[PDB]
Amino acid sequence: SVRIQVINPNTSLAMTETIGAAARAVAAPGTEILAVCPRAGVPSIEGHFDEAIAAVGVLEQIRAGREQGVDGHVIASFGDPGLLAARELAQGPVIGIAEAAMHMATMVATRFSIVTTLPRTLIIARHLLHQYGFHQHCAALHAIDLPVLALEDGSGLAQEKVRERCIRALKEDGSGAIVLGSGGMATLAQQLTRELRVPVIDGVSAAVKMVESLVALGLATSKHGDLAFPEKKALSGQFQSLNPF
Amino acid sequence: SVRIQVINPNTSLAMTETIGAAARAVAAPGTEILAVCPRAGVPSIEGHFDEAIAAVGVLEQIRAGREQGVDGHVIASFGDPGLLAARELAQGPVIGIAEAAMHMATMVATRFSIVTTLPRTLIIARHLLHQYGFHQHCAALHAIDLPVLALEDGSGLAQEKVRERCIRALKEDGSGAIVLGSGGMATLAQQLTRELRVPVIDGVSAAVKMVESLVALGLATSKHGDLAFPEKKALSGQFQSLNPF
Amino acid sequence: SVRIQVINPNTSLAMTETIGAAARAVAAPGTEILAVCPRAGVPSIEGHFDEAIAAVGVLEQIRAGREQGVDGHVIASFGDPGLLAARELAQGPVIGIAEAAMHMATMVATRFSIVTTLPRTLIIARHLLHQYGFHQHCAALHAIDLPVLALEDGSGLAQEKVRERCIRALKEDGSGAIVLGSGGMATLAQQLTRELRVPVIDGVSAAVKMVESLVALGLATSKHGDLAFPEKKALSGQFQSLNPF
Amino acid sequence: SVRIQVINPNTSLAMTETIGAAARAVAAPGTEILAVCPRAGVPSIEGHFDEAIAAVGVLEQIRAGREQGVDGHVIASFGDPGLLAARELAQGPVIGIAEAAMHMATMVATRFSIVTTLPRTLIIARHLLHQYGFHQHCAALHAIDLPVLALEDGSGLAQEKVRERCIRALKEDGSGAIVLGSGGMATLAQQLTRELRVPVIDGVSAAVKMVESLVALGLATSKHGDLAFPEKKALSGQFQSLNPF
Amino acid sequence: SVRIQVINPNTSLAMTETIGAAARAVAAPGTEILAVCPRAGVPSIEGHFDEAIAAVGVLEQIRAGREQGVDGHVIASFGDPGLLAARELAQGPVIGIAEAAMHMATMVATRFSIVTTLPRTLIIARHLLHQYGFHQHCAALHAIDLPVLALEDGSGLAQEKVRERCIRALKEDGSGAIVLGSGGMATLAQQLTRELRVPVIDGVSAAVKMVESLVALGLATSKHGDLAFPEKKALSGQFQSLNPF
Amino acid sequence: SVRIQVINPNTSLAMTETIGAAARAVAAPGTEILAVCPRAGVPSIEGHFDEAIAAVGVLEQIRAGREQGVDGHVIASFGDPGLLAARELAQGPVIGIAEAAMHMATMVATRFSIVTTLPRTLIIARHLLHQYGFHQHCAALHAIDLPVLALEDGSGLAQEKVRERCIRALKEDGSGAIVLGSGGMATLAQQLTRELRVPVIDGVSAAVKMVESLVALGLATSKHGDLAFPEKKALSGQFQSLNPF
Ligand SMILES: NC(=O)NC1=NC(=O)NC1=O
Ligand SMILES: NC(=O)NC1=NC(=O)NC1=O
Ligand SMILES: NC(=O)NC1=NC(=O)NC1=O
Ligand SMILES: NC(=O)NC1=NC(=O)NC1=O
Ligand SMILES: NC(=O)NC1=NC(=O)NC1=O
Ligand SMILES: NC(=O)NC1=NC(=O)NC1=O
Repeated sequence: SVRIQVINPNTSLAMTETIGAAARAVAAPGTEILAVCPRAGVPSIEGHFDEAIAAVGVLEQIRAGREQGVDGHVIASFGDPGLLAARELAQGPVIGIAEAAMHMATMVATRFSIVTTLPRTLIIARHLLHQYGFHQHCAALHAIDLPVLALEDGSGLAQEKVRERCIRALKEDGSGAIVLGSGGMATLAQQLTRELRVPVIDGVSAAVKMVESLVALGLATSKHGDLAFPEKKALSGQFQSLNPF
Repeated sequence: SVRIQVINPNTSLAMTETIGAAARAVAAPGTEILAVCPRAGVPSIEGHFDEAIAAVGVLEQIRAGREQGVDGHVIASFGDPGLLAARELAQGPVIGIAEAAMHMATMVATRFSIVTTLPRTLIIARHLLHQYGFHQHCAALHAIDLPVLALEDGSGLAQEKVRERCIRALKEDGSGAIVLGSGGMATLAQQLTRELRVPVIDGVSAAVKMVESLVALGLATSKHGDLAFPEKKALSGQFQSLNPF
Repeated sequence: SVRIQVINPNTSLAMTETIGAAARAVAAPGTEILAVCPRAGVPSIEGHFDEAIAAVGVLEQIRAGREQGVDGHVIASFGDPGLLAARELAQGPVIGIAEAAMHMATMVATRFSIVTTLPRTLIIARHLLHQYGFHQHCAALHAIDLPVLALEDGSGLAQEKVRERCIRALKEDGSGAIVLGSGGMATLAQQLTRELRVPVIDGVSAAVKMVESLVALGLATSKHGDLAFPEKKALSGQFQSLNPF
Repeated sequence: SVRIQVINPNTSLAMTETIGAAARAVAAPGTEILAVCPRAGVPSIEGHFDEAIAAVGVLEQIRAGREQGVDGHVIASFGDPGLLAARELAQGPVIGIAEAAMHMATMVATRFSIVTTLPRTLIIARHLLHQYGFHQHCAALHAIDLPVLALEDGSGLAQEKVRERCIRALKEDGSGAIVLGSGGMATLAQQLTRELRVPVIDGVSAAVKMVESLVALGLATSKHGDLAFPEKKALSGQFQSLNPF
Repeated sequence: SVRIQVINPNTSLAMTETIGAAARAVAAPGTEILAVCPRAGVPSIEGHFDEAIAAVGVLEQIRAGREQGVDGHVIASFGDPGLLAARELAQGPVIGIAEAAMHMATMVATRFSIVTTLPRTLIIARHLLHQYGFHQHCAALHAIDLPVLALEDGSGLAQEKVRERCIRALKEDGSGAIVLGSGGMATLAQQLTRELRVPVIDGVSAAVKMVESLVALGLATSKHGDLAFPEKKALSGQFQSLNPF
Repeated sequence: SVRIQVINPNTSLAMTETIGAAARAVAAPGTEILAVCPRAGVPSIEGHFDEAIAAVGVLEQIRAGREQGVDGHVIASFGDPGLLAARELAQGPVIGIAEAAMHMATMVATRFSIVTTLPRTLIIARHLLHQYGFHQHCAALHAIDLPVLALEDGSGLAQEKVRERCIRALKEDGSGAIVLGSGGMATLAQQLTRELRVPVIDGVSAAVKMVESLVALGLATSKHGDLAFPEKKALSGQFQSLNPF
């Protein structure tokens, strides 16, 4: 059996449930999803300050996952907070949802467009594009100008704004696919794909498949050099529980 | 059930058997592998001239796969010949082995090294690095200075040269993983991974998992814009059978 | 005397005549133009599938040119299909028309705009910009949204649409020159240059001058390393005639 | 008067004293240095896991600095952990020591070389080079293969290894200046500059001057868009004290 | 005491006075500003021809500054003409105003917009962005379509056009700061910063602070390799006075 | 008839004669070469200071050429000093020898190596590679560590050092062609091409062919936007004769 810990980096249990449901919907036979969120942190991630807090919350759950002996990890917010930090701490592979969505997009289209939540998160997505090397593959980046948690507020306004922005993107951007720029849009991907007749990609589902793929290939994070286990040292105060290994 | 057509772009049946075996070894339950090679073409791909011939052979098999109604396709040589051409013709996703190996490498290491066959193929690998956007993620490229088919000649010389070059790469390059730069090295990946304690990645096995992943996600090649079906026109002579749809 | 084989990669004899006329119009004293097209292939090139077919047709004519002992070769479609493959097979220099037009544009302007045929060919032009290294030198890319062969249909609609798009480009793009993105626009270049008072560049005429230049300099394709003659191997079926040397 | 909070992101008081001394040595008349370190965290930063912990410790001190009404902030470790997060939280400018050292290097030399502590920190420095846009300005990156705190162990071994590596860099790399890749090397910069007759740059001292410069120019972090104050939300557990504003 | 030679590369005494006033307004206690312009040259710099003339005028003043034994130099036009040439000739640091403004902008914002004078100077600013490595940090470049000296013509039209363009930039570009693209806009920076509540940066004032910073750090131009004193040779005619050292 | 002004940017008449001879050796029937050098300037160009002086000397000769009504211009030193300035002033096309050599190299090889004079000129060549967009096409840059005028000193030492460095480059660099990095190496190109059996390219001869090509194509520098004639203004002192038009 394969056990994958899907970590929502924010403390919203509502978003954790949406992310968890999306992960189970595409999970292969024999795969168990462990949908979790940090005990302490931020309800939504909307900037660099929120990401720095989320990164430590991710590491808290990574530690818990490694203690449980899970096969892999997913970081389920579009900023992929603490990705490389998590890879150092974890033995199994760690996949970010932005990373996974962008990787899948290059396999089904020449260029993709990103539709995300707030304007101030666009720069974070731009940095990830350069970091992962997909900047040339991204035709345009768009924000719906609503807070992250608007996707969970029951109104359906954010979902409709994503839909409308996806249609506009396919007409103007010169792209063949859409990358959804939030973990909250996870369930909207399958509906828009069928409706718009183009790949509309959710990173949550994509990252699950990447972990499953790597485990089946017998591949895990390289412990040689850059992503080796953290150097042995004493952590103080609030951080002392992060590395008991 | 999932049916994946794994196309060896060269006409070597020996290499087709090695590629086919590697694909079946990692295939998920319910996945059938259709290992094929072109009826006409080149025995091995060792340059730009060979690639141009291989690309048309790929398209010949893509057509056959689409007629059979396969779920996806794999292009099983490290130059990914005719990748975008194949995506236009095929309905299901088409994944190159260089593409897949490089994508997996960025998920398990910060930087990777490439170990391939001939010096003259290095430029092709360099172009693909820039095209896919992984140039910054590649620490170094290496060639063992033996012809592609030396991996099939039974001597074990090419296999030992790959091993020795992998050890040297991990010591000098400042990389955490190895990408094997040939479809003939497909079976060597699992042995070197266990022996060297680092991810040594085969593109053949990786591409199979990518096709399986995309099919499970309900994602296929975008037929909107760049990778749309080829424009309706009459093909003459040797090419007339390529697009009966 | 200098003999230059100008290869139209598509099978349209009408386009071959337009390309041939443009080549002879700028040819230096003592230069003979051999305007040719493949015996088998595609009537027009409008995507990646068409390019893969065209590349082999180019190689067929390259072989014929080398047997005849021509001094150089021109690949006369804006995707420069099979350029590096042709350079391996040929002894004399091989120049693509996109390559040549872009090279000339950087010599007469700081930045240039591209005006081509179909929207789906734009990505091909974008890839060539990155491959040749002129991406920063290209201010914008534009398509007239008509099929390639509309330039040969006698209506004059495509020609007028190119004209109108050239005027708009010079006003909006912040560029000093125009690169015509088709072999069919070859004869329109001189008229628009005089009319718009800016360099409007045809790749066909430019590539002829590049071949003439290289021959006069006593320079041909390097047979050391990457562009060396293809490795000796047996080609099967439809490809057996490609390398009799 | 100008008050600058210099934050050592690690919990080593020994390194905090070295950093504090370097800051006061170059401080302009009327400038008070507030040398601090986090109450909880990691003794030294040697990888991505350490950086994620350090980033939150930085934010803890940023909050304290803003409450005190300081004019600016310095992040005094070569990974510039939590730089953009700190800029969101703080009103005054926040300057990283890697950022500052690299900025100064481009003003006194065409290209610079980096001499840092551990091999595994090189990738972090490489990422910062790309992020800040100085990758082309960096000729080479070097590590002395000793832990960060070796600079504080009293042996003088790390200091001598830095010296020897600086001499080798100036001979081999083709660079005109050296950037010291640690906050612990802060006091070594002035000695090597005089001895080697080239700019050997400490980021700590450089960042102090940048804060002083920006304050004198009447410039602070832009609160429009990306680096605006964090969105109002409730932080839980260990993070609740980070944003009382 | 610190003496900084601020060189206006154009021969406009009116612009020299504006530049000189801006330099003195931010100068630290003990700093003397030597505001100068060339004896021969061009009244305003509006293209590549003007820049080549200005570069030699800069060198003329650099020589004068070095003879006087000044601590540093500022090149006070947005094209930074003869920057590297000046660094070779001078002993003290030489800072360009475009260089300094761009460097400061990356410290207070994620991305910046440029507002300059003429459309034809935009390409010069684009080249400097690539040369200094801040191309990714620049969201947009804008020109007010008025000659450089319009800022000195007393009408206030150019100043109002800069203001209006700054407001439009902050609304459309997705940037957090403005870089003023002329030495004539030097005094407008402080007013727009207070009015628009964002960093509006003048390169003249910024470059002064950079020179002061480098002098306090005990850092000057590297005379090892690329920016070494010019090779000893005899200059003829109009240039004979440029290198008496 | 076609008249091409070949400008040696340095004041060495010996180098002017070598450059002039190389230009006439490849000149087409009907082409007259006007080999010139500035009346005032520097005997050799070995750094940024020398280039700034050379640029104005180029403009002096450009003015003379335009008054004479020449068809085009060549800037015959490997730094292409004042290239864009010259294009503004001149009506006919202006081609740099570094520009031309690099352009030809991409047409005959995948990657090229540069062999130049002094180590301190390498950075200038590196900047031109980035500016022209051929950085990825350049495998390596090499300097023979002799002054520029050593090629004219009659010893044959510099010529032998170029030869030896060319052989080493072809063995180590992984390149297919050599670009000679000086106007003094102009006559060595044909001998090394025949001897080493690879393209060894002289920029002087290449630039002549580019001017001839552009004239035959009826193409000249764009006077729309960036390379328009310099704005009408009064030049003072030593520069007053530069723009009488
Ligand atoms: N919406 C985003 O851009 N990032 C996110 N913030 C979250 O809290 N979850 C996300 O995916
Ligand atoms: N070895 C390679 O670099 N490319 C290849 N040529 C082949 O025939 N198969 C390959 O994978
Ligand atoms: N128009 C293009 O973009 N490419 C072309 N297709 C052709 O058939 N000829 C071309 O030049
Ligand atoms: N030495 C480094 O590369 N980074 C650092 N780790 C620390 O603890 N301080 C540093 O400057
Ligand atoms: N306005 C500019 O873009 N450049 C300049 N020309 C000048 O004369 N001074 C400048 O700053
Ligand atoms: N050798 C060079 O790199 N540049 C040059 N200096 C000159 O004087 N002529 C050149 O070509």
